[PDB]
Amino acid sequence: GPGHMGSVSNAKAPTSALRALLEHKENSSQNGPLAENFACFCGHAESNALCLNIYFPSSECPSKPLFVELRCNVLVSEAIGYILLQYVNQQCVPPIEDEAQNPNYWNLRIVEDDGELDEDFPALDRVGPLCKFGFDAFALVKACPAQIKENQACYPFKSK
Repeated sequence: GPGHMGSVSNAKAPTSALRALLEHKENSSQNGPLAENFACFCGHAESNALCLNIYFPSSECPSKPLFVELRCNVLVSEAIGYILLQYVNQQCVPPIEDEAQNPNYWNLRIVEDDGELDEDFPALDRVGPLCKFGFDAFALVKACPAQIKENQACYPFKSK
């Protein structure tokens, strides 16, 4: 009650620990339930993963890029795969059609520090690992039937 005034005891305490969390518990981390379905390739447990930033062509807010991690052994497919996780995990950013989930539908394009977009060359994609460049920044480029067939014909998507 307000009558008590103050909420601190004069109990003896040579060493503090109230401010910090007490151990006495195993220190470990667990992957999200949906993370295993998609994030399993996002190197969740791998702290050596590669961070990534995405700048959409329409990115009206270059200050809000996609923040995800990817393994050097998996494929870029994880990049867009997180999109489903991001929608439910943060309940933000308008949703994207699932049928468009297929990484083959969207392509990643390399960009310069100036934010310039290179349409003259594609960026990895389901065809290989993203960290191949070691950079944590990219932009999405249109992958019309022309590019879809090449990437799809090179690395077809697993059914079911």
